[PDB]
Amino acid sequence: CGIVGIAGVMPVNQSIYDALTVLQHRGQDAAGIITIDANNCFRLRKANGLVSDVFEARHMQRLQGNMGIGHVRYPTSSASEAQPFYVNSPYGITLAHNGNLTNAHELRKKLFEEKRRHINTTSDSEILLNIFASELDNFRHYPLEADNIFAAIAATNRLIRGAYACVAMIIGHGMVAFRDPNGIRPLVLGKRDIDENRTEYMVASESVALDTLGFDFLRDVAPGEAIYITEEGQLFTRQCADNPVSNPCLFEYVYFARPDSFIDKISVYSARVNMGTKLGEKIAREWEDLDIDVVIPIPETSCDIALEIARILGKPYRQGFVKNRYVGRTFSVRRKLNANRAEFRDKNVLLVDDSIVRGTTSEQIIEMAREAGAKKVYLASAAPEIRFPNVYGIDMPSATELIAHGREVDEIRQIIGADGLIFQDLNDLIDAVRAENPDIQQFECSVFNGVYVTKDVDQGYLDFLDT
Amino acid sequence: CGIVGIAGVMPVNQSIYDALTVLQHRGQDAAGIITIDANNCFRLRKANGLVSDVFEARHMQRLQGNMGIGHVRYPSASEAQPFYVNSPYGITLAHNGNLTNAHELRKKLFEEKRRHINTTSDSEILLNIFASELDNFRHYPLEADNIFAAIAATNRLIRGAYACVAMIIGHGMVAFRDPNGIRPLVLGKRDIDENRTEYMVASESVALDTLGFDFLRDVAPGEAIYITEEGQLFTRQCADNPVSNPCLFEYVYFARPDSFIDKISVYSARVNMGTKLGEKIAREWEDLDIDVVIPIPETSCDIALEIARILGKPYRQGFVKNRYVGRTFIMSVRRKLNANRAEFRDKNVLLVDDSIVRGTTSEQIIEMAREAGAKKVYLASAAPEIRFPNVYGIDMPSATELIAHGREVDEIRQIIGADGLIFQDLNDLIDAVRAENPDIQQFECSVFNGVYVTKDVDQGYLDFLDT
Amino acid sequence: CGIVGIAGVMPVNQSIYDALTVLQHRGQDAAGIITIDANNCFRLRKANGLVSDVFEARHMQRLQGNMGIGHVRYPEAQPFYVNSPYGITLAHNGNLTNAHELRKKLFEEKRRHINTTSDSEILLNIFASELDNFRHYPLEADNIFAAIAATNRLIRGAYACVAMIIGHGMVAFRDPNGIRPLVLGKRDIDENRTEYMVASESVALDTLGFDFLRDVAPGEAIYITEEGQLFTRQCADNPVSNPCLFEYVYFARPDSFIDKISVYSARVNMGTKLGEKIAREWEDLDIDVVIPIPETSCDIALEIARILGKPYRQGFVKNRYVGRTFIVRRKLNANRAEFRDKNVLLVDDSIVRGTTSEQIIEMAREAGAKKVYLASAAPEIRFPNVYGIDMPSATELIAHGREVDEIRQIIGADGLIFQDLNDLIDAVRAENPDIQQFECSVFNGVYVTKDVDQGYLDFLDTLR
Amino acid sequence: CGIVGIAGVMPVNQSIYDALTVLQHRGQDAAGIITIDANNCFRLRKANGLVSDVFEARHMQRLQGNMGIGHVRYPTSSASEAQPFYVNSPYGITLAHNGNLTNAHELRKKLFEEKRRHINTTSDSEILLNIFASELDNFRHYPLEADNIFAAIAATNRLIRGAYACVAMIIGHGMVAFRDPNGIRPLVLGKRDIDRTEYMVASESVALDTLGFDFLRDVAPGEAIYITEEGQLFTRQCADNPVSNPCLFEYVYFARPDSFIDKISVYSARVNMGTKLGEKIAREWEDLDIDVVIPIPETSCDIALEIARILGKPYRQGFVKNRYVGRTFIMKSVRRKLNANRAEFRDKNVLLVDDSIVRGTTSEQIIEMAREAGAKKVYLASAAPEIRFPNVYGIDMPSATELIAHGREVDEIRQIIGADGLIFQDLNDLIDAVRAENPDIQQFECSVFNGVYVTKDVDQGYLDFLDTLR
Ligand SMILES: CN[C@@H]1CN2[C@@H](Cc3ccc(OC)cc3)[C@@H](O)[C@H]3C[C@@]2(CC[C@@H]3OP(=O)(O)O)C1
Ligand SMILES: CN[C@@H]1CN2[C@@H](Cc3ccc(OC)cc3)[C@@H](O)[C@H]3C[C@@]2(CC[C@@H]3OP(=O)(O)O)C1
Ligand SMILES: CN[C@@H]1CN2[C@@H](Cc3ccc(OC)cc3)[C@@H](O)[C@H]3C[C@@]2(CC[C@@H]3OP(=O)(O)O)C1
Ligand SMILES: CN[C@@H]1CN2[C@@H](Cc3ccc(OC)cc3)[C@@H](O)[C@H]3C[C@@]2(CC[C@@H]3OP(=O)(O)O)C1
Repeated sequence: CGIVGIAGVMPVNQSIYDALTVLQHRGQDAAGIITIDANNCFRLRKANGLVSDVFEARHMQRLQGNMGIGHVRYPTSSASEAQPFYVNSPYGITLAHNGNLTNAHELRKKLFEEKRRHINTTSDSEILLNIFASELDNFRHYPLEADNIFAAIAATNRLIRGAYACVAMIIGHGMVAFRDPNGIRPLVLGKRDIDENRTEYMVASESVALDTLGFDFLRDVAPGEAIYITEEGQLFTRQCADNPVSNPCLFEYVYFARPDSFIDKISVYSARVNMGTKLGEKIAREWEDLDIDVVIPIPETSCDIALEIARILGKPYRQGFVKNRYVGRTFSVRRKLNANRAEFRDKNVLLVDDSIVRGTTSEQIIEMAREAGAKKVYLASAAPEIRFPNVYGIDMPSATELIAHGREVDEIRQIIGADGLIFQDLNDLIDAVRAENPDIQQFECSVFNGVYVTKDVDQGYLDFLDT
Repeated sequence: CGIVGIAGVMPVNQSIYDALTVLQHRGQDAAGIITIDANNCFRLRKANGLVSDVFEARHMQRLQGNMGIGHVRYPSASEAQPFYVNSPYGITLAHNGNLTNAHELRKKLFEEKRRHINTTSDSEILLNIFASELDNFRHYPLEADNIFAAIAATNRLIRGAYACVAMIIGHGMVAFRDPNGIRPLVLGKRDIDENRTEYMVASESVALDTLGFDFLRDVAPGEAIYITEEGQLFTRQCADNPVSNPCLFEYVYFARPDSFIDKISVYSARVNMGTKLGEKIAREWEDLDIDVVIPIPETSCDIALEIARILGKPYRQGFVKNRYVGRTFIMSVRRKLNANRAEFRDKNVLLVDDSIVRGTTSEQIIEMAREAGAKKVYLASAAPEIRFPNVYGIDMPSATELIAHGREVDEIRQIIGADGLIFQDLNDLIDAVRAENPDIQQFECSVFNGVYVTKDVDQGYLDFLDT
Repeated sequence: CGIVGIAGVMPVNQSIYDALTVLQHRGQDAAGIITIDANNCFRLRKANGLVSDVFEARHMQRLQGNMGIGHVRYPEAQPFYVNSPYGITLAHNGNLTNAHELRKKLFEEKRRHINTTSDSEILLNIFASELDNFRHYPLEADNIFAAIAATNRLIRGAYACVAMIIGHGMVAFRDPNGIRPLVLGKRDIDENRTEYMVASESVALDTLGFDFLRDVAPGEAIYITEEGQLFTRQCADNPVSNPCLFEYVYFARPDSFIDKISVYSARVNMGTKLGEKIAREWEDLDIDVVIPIPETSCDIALEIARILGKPYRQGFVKNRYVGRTFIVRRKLNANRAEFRDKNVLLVDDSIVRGTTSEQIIEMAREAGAKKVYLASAAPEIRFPNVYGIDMPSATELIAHGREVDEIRQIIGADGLIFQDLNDLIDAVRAENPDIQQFECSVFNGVYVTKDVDQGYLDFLDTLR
Repeated sequence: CGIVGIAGVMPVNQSIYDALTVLQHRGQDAAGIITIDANNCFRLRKANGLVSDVFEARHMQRLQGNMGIGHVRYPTSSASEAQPFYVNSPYGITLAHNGNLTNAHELRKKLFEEKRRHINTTSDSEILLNIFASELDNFRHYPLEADNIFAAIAATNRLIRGAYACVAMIIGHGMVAFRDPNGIRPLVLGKRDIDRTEYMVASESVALDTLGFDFLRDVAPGEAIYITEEGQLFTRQCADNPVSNPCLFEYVYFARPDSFIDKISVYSARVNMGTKLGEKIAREWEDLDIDVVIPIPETSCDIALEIARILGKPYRQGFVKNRYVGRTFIMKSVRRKLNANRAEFRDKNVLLVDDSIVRGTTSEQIIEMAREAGAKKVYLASAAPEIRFPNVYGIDMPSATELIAHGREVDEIRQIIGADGLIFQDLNDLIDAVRAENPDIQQFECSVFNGVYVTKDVDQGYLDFLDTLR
């Protein structure tokens, strides 16, 4: 998913709309925008579909105010309620959330038993809003001070487990934003000076959101850190986690994040290029005695990666596939992709793709290369084998739907009908990313090695999540 | 506005939809339905427009549950009912009427409970006052006595008129009525089979008939109803000094004729209105010559028929109301009514309308009769002069827009351009209605005499309302 | 179905919209409007649904022009149009009984394709085909009337039409039997500018402030040029006035004047006739109250109560709002105080399938009524209508093949009585005795158009 | 715009939907499909918006038949102003068109004055449909023979002027398709053998690929195609002096890279464009020092890669295209479609490569985006030559009064867009770049560059215009 919040001095409805559009790649199932008008009342608009579908003219006019947050959903269901969520007591709080709680079932029971707070959905973003809400509910003075809010967030970080990048608003106070104690989910802080007296603030899941609005990049929101921006335009920061550490989602760099984004001081584009350098060198070694004629990227994530791989192997780079800018319904990847036949005929081709989950896409893309007249079809995956399920925001097939589960490269290869299959090495992937910011010692790579940094996941929770 | 709530053992989504459709006359501006599904979670759908527009197939599929409440609003671009709060327990409420101390109540909710009110609707205020009272208990689940206690404390807090219906998660449906019994609310039951019994409440009895529910009785003034999730019915008075002062205007116009409010058939009442207006015309207009009595559809159709009987004159359909009415694009009573030319030609006509508020409609209708070739046009209002604003759930123009305000009958006659004008006496009206149930000794007729039963209506508020 | 055409000096999009609303009772299935702008082009908007739902603000801005026509269809929509010759659009209320023959001729003789099943597109093309035979420009009034006269010789059945021709003006005509209603109205702005309009009922004329001129005579045609000139002419051989009798019974508006016959006054007379018959044939009948079934039979049952000397009371209340059902009680509600322990006389305007009556009678007993009797304002309906009236098949008609008692027994009534055909006729004829013979095929099975009987004769030849 | 026509033995609604989608790049303003059902009747669905928006499930179920045509239109009112159009007489004819008629006015008059046929829209597609119809109206037999139809198209070609690639259907006959005498607008023919042979035609070969049709050839300039309801194929030359003058801008920008237009791979052509441009920069920009070559997504991506290869400089993605753009609500910057990767500009002499310059608006903003990103000197290379003239052969572009390269020389344009350096592709180099993939193409349609219009009526009307000045 993708979130965004703006504490401005002027109407921010169009701004959030534009910000979400550059973040539309993080979720396309639903979208939402909530603002605070001149009467300290929430204006909400949220539904299913793309941002351009959800927000029509009449909706934007209703979304008055200089402060507001937005959210775009990556499914998990789809027919369920979308974010941001809202509660009237205390004060009136709204919250958008990117990530996943691992003890949501435990928290839902506490909120009812200990607070008589009802949770109407299966979204753990509503659970998060209420956990944060019940803690704010313990104060009885007004207005709240920054320390009360930071105390509430600190108390929330003790109760909840998992990964979360959050942004929220409180009526008559301002905007808050915080990151989990592991820095798994991305979150950046921005700034924009209108004049010497007025400065706007915004947070977003990616820096591209900051860029497209003309917001000056400040920095990443630190792990376990919380931001608070009063409606007077004042910035308060505070460490609200006990033992914070930078374990950024590695797969953000591999695929999900935008290439022109900078996450934890790491250029997504550069790191992604470095992935090609690693994978290219590995291919030069492991496939030394194989004859390859051309490197053909599977658009669009693997384009710059495949280019570097070609640079290493000294082979030519060629646009063998074309992705259609638009796609239609069927009231079958050959509707997204089309093979430039002249680039496959009587050639040994190396296809480069970002990853392999189920193996369905890969099998078909290989068929297309052969139907185009390719002698041999070799495939390379920019990311290592994906054998374990993510529980930090990335939703994926059950561990059994994964083709790499209980299988090895040669078996996975034979199923997808490739002459050769080669995965990126997890350590090479780490080095490729670490090269841009060595301060980062360990990433979050559960989908690869099955090691969860939160330390609270068993087969029991995994079995549960399936149902 | 119109309200409905059904506590049954079957999908009530369709039954509430049908219930609101027979109540659609009570409000066309907005509609809402909320239910409690098998997982004890609220399913909500509410928007602007008519019931037929608001609820499409996909919405009905969502509204699962064996218990729910409905609402149809009479005004406008604001948020509609029913409203919902997730804490405590999870409550929802639909309300018909008005709170005269809503501003006071909104302050208390904020300063004392930190509960934010996001809407100008006092139905959200009434929802939060109630929720805040249920908040004082610390056990679970609640007993019938606790719910009744909270409703009692509510009545001691809120002023004005109100008929409500609500749902508390894991408890059941509750419904109550203001101490003065101003706003309509009836209780009904249906025996599906010997083992289980369904219950429902609604604004008028026609909703009970439509669904096939047996009419039990009117909800007593200040009384509260509580149907558990197990179908157990609880009843208890929650006001200190209950009185039956039903809205007189429900009888004059707003309620359907086949409805029985407080043991009074609206139809039988409106006949008696014609009986006493005809008798009044017989004496005070004895010398005048009229050739025919013509009703202005459709409330006065049976009233004018009675007036015709008493006068011994012919009753003829002179006006026809267009069953379909369209828009007037920005790119007037004639688009709703049409004169049967033959019925007016060379005749002294007596027009019978249900009321006179602004006086605009009356003027145009008289002019239509003139264009239709009428020598003289006399207008008889089935209701007394309207001089004072209603603060109990009836939307009307400011006291200044009322033509009968600060004027006398003949002054009104000249402006609307009639040769003769006569109103029914307020005491004739009361007798006409009381003759169906002599038990009721007093009515809510502040729009006629300016006597406010709650007594808590002072100047300033009356002048504040014009905002 | 209902049609309207306006030839004015000012924008008519709103006017046609308002006219269609008061005619909305003639069709709720679909609606369409087409106008001609200053560039002499057709602006069209048509789709399924009510008039209020079909035309939104964005459509009305497209419907520019001082002339145009509208249509509401009783369950592709109208109007249709063709580009050659000149550009012709047409809306039609009625039905063609030789549509298959006409469709065959248009293809073999003129190479004109028909893409829909609507005989409005057929009628439009027959008319357009005739206009194609002229090569001079502009066409004159005589040319157009000849084209309409030629059409009347080819087509068969009942029809009230309104049409427009690019760069010429509006035309409207009526079938040789005057079965489907069509009226003409005017409206003076100044002495040199006069607007004209035509419609299915006079209520459309009244609602717009147009002066009623006269019924369009059977077989007659109307023509209004762009310059606002009126031409009339008889375009049929041996025209006759055989207006639809059922228009007066139900379909038409009570405040409409069809062929100089007030629909309202007509429906009163029917009650007078039906009330007098009950006094004679049901002299032993013991009823406590006369109850109408909303909304057509209200002023009929009122008259029936007068003739019987019994009281009249609103026993049923129809819901003003339609309610969809997902995957009669919905529209009618019984005032259970007017039935309780009473012998009631229910008055409905007609019985077709017998479904509505049966359930309504059950609703009467449910309300505690002792005996439920049923009077029908219209005679037994035993035959199909092929003249532009949507009714279920003859196989679904309950009165067909069954007698009065058997009918009464299927709907479960203690008493069933029908209006007599001749009594009904006199009721309507009393308003305008110049009308000798009505079109009432649904009742007696007599079809006035001569084309229909020969069709039977050729049907018999196939049975050999 | 884009067109497609399928003549098969199975339902073609989905097939045309899939075809229009891969041609969606040729026009996004409106779309329309029309088929002939079992009853030999026309089923039509057309309205404004993308293909995916115009065609919902309820519209797809009504589009029954085994033969039909589709259309996508670029931005021009009503839904009846979209294609295809349709006339009920004679026979029943529908037609979809990609191009532009240079004598639409005189054709509107002849149709009215001579045939009494009314034109209701501003689309000359409706004009083209009525011209072809009135010619078919001269015959008095049935059914028409393939020879009769071809004769009608021939007479049509002698009447109309301009550029066009059409596909049409005639009730009870089959699918017709033809191309203008100059072969300006593209059109390709394909087949599919299910056991019976299906046939389709489309603007680009990619439509054939995505549906699994085998590629046969380009429809020849002035040639016509006729496919009957029974699946018989006819071809005929209906132009008197047919010549191949393919639209040069198809290869530059508008055509899909994986399409083969007139035996020329669009992708190979653009690579060659990068070659010719890179070589020109190495010649005329000896001294100037750059640190990186940055393409402006997405057309110039592979072109910039080649230019960088030639220049021996690095290729880096300085700009990223927003794949989702939204509405800007009243109550238009290029930042909505483009974002800068700040790290790739900072303290560098960048060479930007855009496919073209029309108004100079986009270029100016993109140059500033580079400047604020940290770039020292920003150079701009255009894959296409100066655009100095309006296109009247079916290409949609701003009014000729907005063309920055008109009456202005390169250095004037450079300081208006605020570039440190500006360079255009030479038309001769560009022509050699495309003609290298198919030397038998001698002359292109590049009127937007040289102001040379291959159709004589244009140059003739120009002199008639000059006469009005006196
Ligand atoms: C060109 N880029 C595409 C996007 N790719 C991935 C992206 C992805 C999303 C979530 C995730 O979390 C675990 C991991 C990866 C998948 O959507 C698809 C397709 C594709 C590659 C492998 C998969 O196809 P599959 O192998 O399951 O059939 C190609
Ligand atoms: C045919 N029935 C209509 C309903 N009537 C009333 C109904 C009404 C609403 C609120 C109320 O509380 C004060 C009292 C009455 C008004 O809607 C209209 C029209 C009408 C009568 C007098 C008024 O017209 P106005 O005098 O303001 O121009 C006719
Ligand atoms: C009071 N409003 C309705 C008037 N009625 C008629 C009107 C009608 C329609 C078509 C027609 O063509 C021959 C003749 C008459 C029918 O719509 C329905 C319902 C109704 C009564 C008898 C019929 O129901 P049915 O007998 O088929 O069950 C009630
Ligand atoms: C990166 N892809 C776009 C392709 N471009 C062209 C495409 C084009 C359209 C019509 C035409 O008439 C023959 C020639 C070319 C123009 O749309 C725009 C924008 C752009 C580049 C130069 C122009 O910008 P302008 O200077 O007009 O503002 C960027």
